[PDB]
Amino acid sequence: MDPYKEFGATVELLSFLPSDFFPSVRDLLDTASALYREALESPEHCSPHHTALRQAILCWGELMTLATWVGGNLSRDLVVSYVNTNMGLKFRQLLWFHISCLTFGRETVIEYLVSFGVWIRTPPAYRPPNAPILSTLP
Amino acid sequence: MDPYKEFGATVELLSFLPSDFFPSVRDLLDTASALYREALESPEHCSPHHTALRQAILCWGELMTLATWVGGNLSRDLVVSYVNTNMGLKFRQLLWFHISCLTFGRETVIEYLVSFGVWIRTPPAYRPPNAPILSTLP
Amino acid sequence: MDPYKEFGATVELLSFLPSDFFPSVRDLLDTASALYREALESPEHCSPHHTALRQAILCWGELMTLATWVGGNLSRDLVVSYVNTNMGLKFRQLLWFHISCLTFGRETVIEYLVSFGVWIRTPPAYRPPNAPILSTLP
Repeated sequence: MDPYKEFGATVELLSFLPSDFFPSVRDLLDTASALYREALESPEHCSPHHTALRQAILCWGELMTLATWVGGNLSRDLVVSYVNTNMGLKFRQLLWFHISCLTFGRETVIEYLVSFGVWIRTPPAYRPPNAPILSTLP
Repeated sequence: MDPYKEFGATVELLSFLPSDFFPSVRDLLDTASALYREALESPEHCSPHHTALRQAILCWGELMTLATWVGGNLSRDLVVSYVNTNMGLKFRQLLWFHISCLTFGRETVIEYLVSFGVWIRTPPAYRPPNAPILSTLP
Repeated sequence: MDPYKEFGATVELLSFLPSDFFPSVRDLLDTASALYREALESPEHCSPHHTALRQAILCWGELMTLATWVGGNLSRDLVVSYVNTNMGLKFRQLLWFHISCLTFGRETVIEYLVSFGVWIRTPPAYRPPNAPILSTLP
């Protein structure tokens, strides 16, 4: 049931990250298209992450088609707000997780999640001035 | 961007068969839950078919959640007919394809699909009336 | 510790078979008496199936005893319909499962169950004209 269970992660772990941290769905889609598109349409997945991303992108496209249709119906403002609040967060979270895992590695994403949770659970007095501003180490 | 391209099949290939041939979504969900529930709850995917099934089930559940919301939030029946119209067919087709691949094998599904397609398509203008009986086997 | 854990199957697996498929309980009793009566008589089992069948038979006899008692003691004769339609269906399902496992083999019963589920899921238009009419195959 857990989409992250295959990769060793759980929603219990990802609950540490606030929703606002995740970038917009458009940005994640742009990053995926720029980086791993040719892998996505490759006949061979080469990774479970590729299959997961393909399924997620298709589901997001179906959701966008449904949103456009319900916009044609009648009203779409509250509907799209709802999809952003509930579906939007889950999809952007999953896409960010998969893109990060492809970029750096599943385990690297794991300790990054752990460190970010440690930082956020730390009160500001004890807390470092800046959260780990994630960037690949050259 | 083609769900079946990794699995060899194409959307046209599954479009060879009539849309109504695919069973109800609820029956497919019951079949998956009875057959491969513990497999899909495993911490490891064990196959691309499994992973795609995980995301398909999650997507269907989330879409049904949105359907309940829109039933409670702003045309109540037009949207729930539309979900069954186009993308609901996509879920049922995808679920049937993946369940069949997991049960009888990918190539068995492919050959069964093409067999029923050639069973149906050919015009009887000078096609002999001798037509065998459709069947599916493991 | 599933009621079919040592038998491999699950109740959800038996959920596919419609209730009408399972024959009347009298037929199952006659089949058991004709085939495995002498095996059941000995306190030694020769198989877990024999022990399970003996327990089911004893419980079912107790159920007729209680049904007749309630007809006499304590809708007095309407409760027989209640008990049959509520758990006599489960009892006959279990009896059919065990008899079929004894005769054809447990695993053979398994693929018969999955094939019958696939058949019944198929809409009648493209469904094979006959369901697998399971008899004692050579």
